[PDB]
Amino acid sequence: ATGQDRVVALVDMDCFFVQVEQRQNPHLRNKPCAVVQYKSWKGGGIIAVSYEARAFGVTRSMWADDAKKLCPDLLLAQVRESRGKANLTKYREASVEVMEIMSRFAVIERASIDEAYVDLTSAVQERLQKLQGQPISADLLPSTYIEGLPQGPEETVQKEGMRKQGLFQWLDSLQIDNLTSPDLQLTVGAVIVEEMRAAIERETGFQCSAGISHNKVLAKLACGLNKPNRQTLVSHGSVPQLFSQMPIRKIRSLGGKLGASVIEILGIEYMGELTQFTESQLQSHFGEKNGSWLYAMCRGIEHDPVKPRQLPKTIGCSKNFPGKTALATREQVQWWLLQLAQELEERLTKDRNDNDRVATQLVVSIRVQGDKRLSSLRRCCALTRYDAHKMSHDAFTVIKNCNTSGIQTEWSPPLTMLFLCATKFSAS
DNA sequence: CGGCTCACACT
DNA sequence: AGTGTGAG
Ligand SMILES: Nc1ccn([C@H]2C[C@H](O)[C@@H](COP(=O)(O)NP(=O)(O)OP(=O)(O)O)O2)c(=O)n1
Ligand SMILES: [Mg+2]
Ligand SMILES: [Mg+2]
Repeated sequence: ATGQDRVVALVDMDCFFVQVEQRQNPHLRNKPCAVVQYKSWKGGGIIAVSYEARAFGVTRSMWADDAKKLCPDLLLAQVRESRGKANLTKYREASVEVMEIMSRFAVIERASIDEAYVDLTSAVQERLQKLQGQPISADLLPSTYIEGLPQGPEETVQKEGMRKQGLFQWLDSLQIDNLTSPDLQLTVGAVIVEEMRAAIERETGFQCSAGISHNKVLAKLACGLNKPNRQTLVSHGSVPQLFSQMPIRKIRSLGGKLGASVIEILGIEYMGELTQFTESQLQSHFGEKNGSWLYAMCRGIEHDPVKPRQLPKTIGCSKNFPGKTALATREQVQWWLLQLAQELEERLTKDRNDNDRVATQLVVSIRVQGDKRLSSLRRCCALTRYDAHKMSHDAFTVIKNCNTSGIQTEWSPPLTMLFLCATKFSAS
């Protein structure tokens, strides 16, 4: 079991929110640009950054005023604001454009607003059959990188030169006659991804990057290797060298506490080092599921299927009221619950029309001042009507007990966060 | 005051 | 049903 059974691709839009703004606002194109929200506080928080802007060191989770210091000419596009909160509708709609195009080629799993996993196994089989021993031209893979290539013995000075040489080595090595071979399958998968990315760009004007491999983790990792506007094929064989110097945190789901735990407990830095441990050893340290996943993953093997899901399982609205802005009155809490409910209602109504389904559960989450937990309390009630007033009213009923204060016209402790989430969808 | 938004494991 | 982790 070499985990070479599937052909999986992860496609991620390059600086997605920026591209959406750049398409709509042509003046932003091919310039250091960022997308920000909530301009009032420090010029707004940057949530997307063009590659021209990244050259100046501008990053996500950076204040616009600070970004300006690094990049004086940085152009900014503001996230739409509705009812006192950021509205992401344009980006969701832009996302739908991309997802629908991708869906034409194969079943997709919407991993995020700007990326999706594709299981191309079946599509590859069909493509392999359509061409009988047809040699795969380099022209079919104009933006493809083969990780780990070129290897061995002035063209390579340029990145395009390196890409070509690597591709040539790979293609020269490829034997068409073996329809079964995983490398061949990955290659054909890459050809389809080229087509998928060309279609996306032609039809949306959005550029994207892609990773092609035998699983989701490798595909996602591969995608990031040659961003932007490029796709990378990571073969099973490329894994040992790739993982040998690959920081553990870089593997998906290893970015947080578990990753640090793996590093600290095992005293290792790289993904490859995990191979020297028995599955039982890994299981003992990190649990049954994690241990087995780690044992297989460090060998480039993962079995997490590409879920056939294009739609979010939940629709959520929330707002932060940090520090001084915390809501300390009942009226204040009710008004904000209403604003969140109103946006939620609009999105829910659209969802029902577009997707033939209804949310049956309303989830309410709040944060009181002095908690470092993202959520202080979680509570749920039935969502029976797509009405903002009822939903906000119900949400308030569910969380009204949290209010310590006797006066009751005041709210204590003050709420630093309000969250409304529609869940438990059903067909209709 | 890196904000808003999802998915999912564990209990 | 609720809490926490991880991600984008
Ligand atoms: N913390 C984050 C991460 C992403 N996003 C949004 C903005 C991003 O443009 C979009 C996609 O996330 P992302 O793929 O990780 N980064 P982005 O697409 O902007 O650039 P790339 O590095 O992928 O090329 O989700 C966000 O709002 N908050
Ligand atoms: Mg992206
Ligand atoms: Mg992404």
